[PDB]
Amino acid sequence: GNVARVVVWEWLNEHSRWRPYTATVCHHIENVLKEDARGSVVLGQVDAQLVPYIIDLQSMHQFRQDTGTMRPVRRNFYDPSSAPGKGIVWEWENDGGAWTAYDMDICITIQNAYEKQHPWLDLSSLGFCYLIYFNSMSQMNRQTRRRRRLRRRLDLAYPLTVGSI
Ligand SMILES: Nc1ncnc2c1ncn2[C@@H]1O[C@H](COP(=O)(O)OP(=O)(O)OP(=O)(O)O)[C@@H](O)[C@H]1O
Repeated sequence: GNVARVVVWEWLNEHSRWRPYTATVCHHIENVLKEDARGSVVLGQVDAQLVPYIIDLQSMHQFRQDTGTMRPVRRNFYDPSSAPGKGIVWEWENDGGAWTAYDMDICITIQNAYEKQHPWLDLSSLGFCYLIYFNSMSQMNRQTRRRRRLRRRLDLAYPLTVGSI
């Protein structure tokens, strides 16, 4: 039998959290992997801001060209009914005015709460002292009460592949 699953490539950050690459980058990574299992993904070819980084598919690590520092990467899978299967992305605004995507597990949970018409979502069970309020469209830190704008966009869907069973 065949089952469909959404591919989300993730890289491990300094806070030990798996961060998603954007859908555009994930399609490029999958295309390189389909050509060669031990290839190198030059992320600068698809996103100028990621010009320092290369994904070494042989070792499954992202490395910075100028420093040699390595970060583990993973070809993760999510359900096709989840946000990345359609291209839905939830993002929060930093002090500088830039928008950052939530970690994929949190993005999926926010979208699931939003479509079930829940007024809010407490992320404390996931290990995050924050509340997402949908009527005001803002995130609030539970301990300090600081608010940040949030938004949803319809970007590109992440790659979707078949798993054989
Ligand atoms: N793919 C990526 N997308 C976005 N930010 C990234 C990516 N890879 C790493 N970063 C971030 O870049 C910053 C610097 O880490 P990087 O892996 O580039 O090099 P480094 O050698 O660890 O840097 P340094 O030791 O000088 O801080 C960190 O905040 C890290 O989370």
